[PDB]
Amino acid sequence: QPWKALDAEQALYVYKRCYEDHLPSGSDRKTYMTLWNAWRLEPNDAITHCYAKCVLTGLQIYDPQENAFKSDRIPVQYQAYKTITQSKQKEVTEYQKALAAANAKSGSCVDLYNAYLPVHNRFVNLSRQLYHGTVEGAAKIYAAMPEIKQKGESFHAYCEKRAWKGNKQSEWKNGRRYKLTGSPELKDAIDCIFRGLRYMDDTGLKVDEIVRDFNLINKSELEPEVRSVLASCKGSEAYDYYVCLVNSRLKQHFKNAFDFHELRSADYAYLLRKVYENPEKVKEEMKKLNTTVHF
Ligand SMILES: CCCCC/C=C\C\C=C/C=C/C=C/C[C@@H](O)CCCC(=O)O
Repeated sequence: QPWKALDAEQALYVYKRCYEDHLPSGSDRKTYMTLWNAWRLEPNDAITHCYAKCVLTGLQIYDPQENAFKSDRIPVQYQAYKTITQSKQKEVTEYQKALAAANAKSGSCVDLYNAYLPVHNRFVNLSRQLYHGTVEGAAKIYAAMPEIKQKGESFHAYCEKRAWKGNKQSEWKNGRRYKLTGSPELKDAIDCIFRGLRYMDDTGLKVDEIVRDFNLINKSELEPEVRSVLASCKGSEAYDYYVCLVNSRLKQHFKNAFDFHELRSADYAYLLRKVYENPEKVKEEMKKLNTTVHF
């Protein structure tokens, strides 16, 4: 439309969300994480198969609507960061071509895993350069592109910095609160945050993502109320939904869910080993990072 390359934060989001959605719980967690951290598509079972599908989909190498590997996106991803990665054009073309040969078949987890596996085995190092899959390589991207939300920085803090960048004092100067002012700066900050938390994207509202945040604070029973509050909200801007949630019977639960996501948005590894404890613990953890917490 044309296709837009993914930055380091966008790639990190894909990796961490796929870990969250595919890592097993219990003793098996460490085993899979050790292999996947090393970029090994092992073991050869359904857990890894669907993890692979998740990452291919998130990096937009696989398109689920077309059920197709999108070979021509690889050179686009390369071109966007080539001065930083120093990846070789010859190898990029070879990677593109290997993807063009790949057969998605049904698009099932195993079909995509089987098709992608030899491509991965051949081009793993290049793929980690192109898609910001090394700590050192990603660091170069953040250093060259200060406009990307950094690791350790919450979306709320990143967005605050860009919403209040003039003479007017930030509404969150003493710490972020839930005061509803309807100011242009607050509306901007909230739009930036909703997009950063994947509550909204270019296709609009993601009701399921907001529900996920309530599930993550152990409030699964509130799902129908979360859906109802969003559904009855007049207006379709991020700020409108935020106002609807804050002014509803869900108020305190939303604050807890949104605050927990602030923490998680600063530390993309947070859930990958820790679970939700309580609001006071969240606040203490946020003090260690670049967040909008009260000190
Ligand atoms: C490039 C397409 C790969 C599709 C195959 C599916 C998964 C690849 C395997 C493992 C991925 C592990 C991702 C770990 C995240 C890590 O690489 C992020 C490093 C950057 C950072 O931590 O700052």
